[PDB]
Amino acid sequence: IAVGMIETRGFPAVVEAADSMVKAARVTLVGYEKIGSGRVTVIVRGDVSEVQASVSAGIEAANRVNGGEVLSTHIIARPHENLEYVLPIL
Amino acid sequence: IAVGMIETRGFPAVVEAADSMVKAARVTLVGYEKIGSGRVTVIVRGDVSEVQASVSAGIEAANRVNGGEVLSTHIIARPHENLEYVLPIL
Amino acid sequence: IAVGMIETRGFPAVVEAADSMVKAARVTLVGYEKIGSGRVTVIVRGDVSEVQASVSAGIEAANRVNGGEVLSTHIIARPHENLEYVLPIL
Amino acid sequence: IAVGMIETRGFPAVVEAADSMVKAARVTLVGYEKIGSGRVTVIVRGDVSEVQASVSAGIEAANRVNGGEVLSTHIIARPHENLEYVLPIL
Amino acid sequence: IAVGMIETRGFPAVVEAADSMVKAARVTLVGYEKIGSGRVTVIVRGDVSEVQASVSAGIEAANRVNGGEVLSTHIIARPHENLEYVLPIL
Amino acid sequence: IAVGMIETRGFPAVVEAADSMVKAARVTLVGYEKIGSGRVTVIVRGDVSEVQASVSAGIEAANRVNGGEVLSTHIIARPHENLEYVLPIL
Repeated sequence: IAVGMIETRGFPAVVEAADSMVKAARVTLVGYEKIGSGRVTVIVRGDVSEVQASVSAGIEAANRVNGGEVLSTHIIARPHENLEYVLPIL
Repeated sequence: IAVGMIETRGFPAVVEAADSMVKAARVTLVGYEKIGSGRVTVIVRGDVSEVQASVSAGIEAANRVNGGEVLSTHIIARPHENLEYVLPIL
Repeated sequence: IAVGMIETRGFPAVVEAADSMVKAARVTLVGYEKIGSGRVTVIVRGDVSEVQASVSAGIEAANRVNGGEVLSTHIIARPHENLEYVLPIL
Repeated sequence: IAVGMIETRGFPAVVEAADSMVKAARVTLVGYEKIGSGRVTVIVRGDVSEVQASVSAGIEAANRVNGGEVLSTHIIARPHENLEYVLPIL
Repeated sequence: IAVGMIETRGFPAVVEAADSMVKAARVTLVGYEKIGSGRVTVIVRGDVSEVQASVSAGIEAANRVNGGEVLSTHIIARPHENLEYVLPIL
Repeated sequence: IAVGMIETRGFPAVVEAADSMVKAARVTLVGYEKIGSGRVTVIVRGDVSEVQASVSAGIEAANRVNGGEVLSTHIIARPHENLEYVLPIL
């Protein structure tokens, strides 16, 4: 199933992105990843058109957070199931 | 229920924010998150108007801490319960 | 067996690299390593010519990720089995 | 009970602060927190006037450490007990 | 027994150093240490002249890795056994 | 008992400091602490005059490590036993 992710610098902005993503389309929040250097990603799963709508809303909400910084965003439509048991996206 | 969060650079300032937030309104401190790079967030839950009063007081106290730096602050009024079992806000 | 790895700055770009690598050749994703400072590597195993095709595709996909940054890439054709029980490449 | 904390950049300077704090007043060292980026805090508890005397001595000792850097210092006199079970200050 | 170590910035370059070290002399890879800030070290043990040959080959291979950076290298010929149970070199 | 500590930037240089300290006086290596940002400390215990001799030798050896950087050094002669059960110096 399709995967969407928004990476911010800072925790409060990632939470806003995570809230705005789930409220914007039929997606479920499945993942929260921390890789250091203040870089934090939230991950959603769903239909690709729904994930597109969630990520769109997630980005513009996280941008408006006080001291919020979006670092990177990305969507994959049909990720290989090999990723699912190696990377924390589910 | 509503969520409020203040992210500082440095530990002592996050503790002051956490103390000033709980003392400023009917909220309960539920979370302390560390994402690296000296970035640390404390999280409170309560009624949105109470969370607004706590966050307001939390910010101006943390700012007055010696070597204190507030990085980002944010309030969500009715976060989706999907966040609660993925992100450490409860 | 041959090992290929792509290191990015940021999580979403590493996931794209990991997806693009597995979809580009007969390789299996075996590893995801985090060393701090936003530096994250995904690792694939397979035949050397297949790993070359995967890494090639992995790099140009990760480069096109919004806010994606490839830091370092490398392929070893017949790594010593001593590495396999010390480093997380399998 | 009152809480005092000194955050340094570097480990040896935090240990000197921790030693100088306990030797300067009736306080007990209860906490050592690491938040990344070389930022490290030691925490003492006691009477507020005692904590003031400890923190005063802690700061000027840590400053004289070779390559020592104090980042932030702070004292709370009667922190809310809500903090005690969320933050590592006891 | 003698210890050799190469520290790189980045994971793929440390793996190349680790592979090139074991393939260059009678040494065994025993250690992989992560200290943050992208700084990563691989450690080999063996005869000092063998460790010298491995480290020599490890360095020039890691240097040729795409985006590879060697930060620090060092050899000790007869380290004290006190180190062995405190530091992860065995 | 007296405590001595040398903090370096990088792992190989901390190991050299740890080896040079134990070989320079009647001290025992007891601790290895990692606080992020490449900052790493080794800690020795012993008589204060012995710790002085070890730290002296530890510093000039770590300085001569290829890419070695000493960040901070410090000695306490009679640290309070309160530190021993809060900080990893024993």
